[PDB]
Amino acid sequence: SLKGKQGRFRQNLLGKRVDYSARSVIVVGPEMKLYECGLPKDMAAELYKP
DNA sequence: GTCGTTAGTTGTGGGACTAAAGGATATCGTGAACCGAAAAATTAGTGTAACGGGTATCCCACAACGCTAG
Repeated sequence: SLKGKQGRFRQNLLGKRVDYSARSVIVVGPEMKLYECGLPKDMAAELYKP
């Protein structure tokens, strides 16, 4: 249980699944700024819920 | 001639092998018979109505005047 990629150290201590996280496909926004990103409304509403 | 030593194999054993998503499975073979355990179902037995004063509360209606004479 303590050994390997799926072991405790490398699966639950050195890297963790986290809250306030999301995932989606990426499209290109050419009219945006270098420090900007476009978040979908549902993703932002779920992430910023508190 | 014989015994311990050193280095170079040689065979054998233990330990590594991106990151992201997802994530459904199927799983044989049979020997008997009696006793004990507890969990469940079935059966057997008892019953009020108004009254006296006296007084606590409720709803429900009404009152809570005006004038004259000795």
